Amino acid sequence: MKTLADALKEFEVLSFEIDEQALAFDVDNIEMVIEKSDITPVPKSRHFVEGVINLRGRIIPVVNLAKILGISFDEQKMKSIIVARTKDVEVGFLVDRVLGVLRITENQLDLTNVSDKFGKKSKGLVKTDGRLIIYLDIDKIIEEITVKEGV
Repeated sequence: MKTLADALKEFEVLSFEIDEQALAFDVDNIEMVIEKSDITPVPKSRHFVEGVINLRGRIIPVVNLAKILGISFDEQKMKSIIVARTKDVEVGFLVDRVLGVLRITENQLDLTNVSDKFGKKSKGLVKTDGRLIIYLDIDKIIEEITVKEGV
């Protein structure tokens, strides 16, 4: 651990492909990517949560942030799944092909995180090396995961 902390130009993150455009989640919260499909089909009940799974005496809910957010995504090339711990919530997001480690630059954060690049349902839009990508620290997306109920 650096501890001293300094500079905030580049940043490591979790990333996957999303209908031609790239997408990344603050690898800090993101635990690891898991390969699976058609999770918890009969136990349906809600709507957002596509599935769930029991493990280590704790069930985790898998949803599609790309759905909560929107993006080009539309369950077209979806295949891989992602896990993320959030305020005692082991959340999950299914994607197409997750590249994993990503060299995302984050000019957003500096004083205490601030950017409306795509703060419609997350932190915001990301861009690097003349390439388009979506980025989020699962903060607003998770917040909605819990308070989803409302209509």
